Amino acid sequence: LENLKHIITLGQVIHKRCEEMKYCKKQCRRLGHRVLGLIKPLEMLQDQGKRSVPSEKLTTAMNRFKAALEEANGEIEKFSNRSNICRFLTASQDKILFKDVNRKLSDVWKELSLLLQVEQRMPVSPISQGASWAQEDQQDADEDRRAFQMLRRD
Repeated sequence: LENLKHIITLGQVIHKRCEEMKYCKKQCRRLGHRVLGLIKPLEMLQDQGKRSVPSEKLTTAMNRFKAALEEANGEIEKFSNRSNICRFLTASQDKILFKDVNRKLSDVWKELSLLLQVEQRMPVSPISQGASWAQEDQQDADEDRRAFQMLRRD
């Protein structure tokens, strides 16, 4: 739970920072809104889930989680500077802003949720949050870089 408060809170920041992102908001907004969805179920477990023993594995997941977040938050933060975005799109740093995160951040929930199902016995679904972040991230990536180029920042 020690990490949960860091993940949930960060889930709000990653969401607040992305919500206020001056660039690539399309994907950014998703990262946070999607991230929030990952912290959402926890809110029912960690907050009102009646107890929650953070085993060595559980904490390790939430650890990877809280850390994985810093990636999204860091990616959204490092991208906050338009100078970085404009130079990342045309240059294509990684083809997608927080793709590596949706990729790492995702696996975390897979290990965090699957662990919780054991430690807390809480029923979970295949990332109900919608692990399609990557599919939309790239769709918005190739579209973003190609959008801001000459198309109005929709």
